[PDB]
Amino acid sequence: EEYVGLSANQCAVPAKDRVDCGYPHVTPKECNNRGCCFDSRIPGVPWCFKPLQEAECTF
Repeated sequence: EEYVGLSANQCAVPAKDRVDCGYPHVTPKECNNRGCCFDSRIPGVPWCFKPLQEAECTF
């Protein structure tokens, strides 16, 4: 209800919540350019993953 991704909010997953966008040439710009979120923190997880299901209920 604002849309203004300035940080890695959308891409602020613990890695254990990655939906894996599934991309070949994923990068900190290309993966986020193709249409999704990128990450290189850990390979184990899907470097390129969907944007955390931004939500707010309580705490």
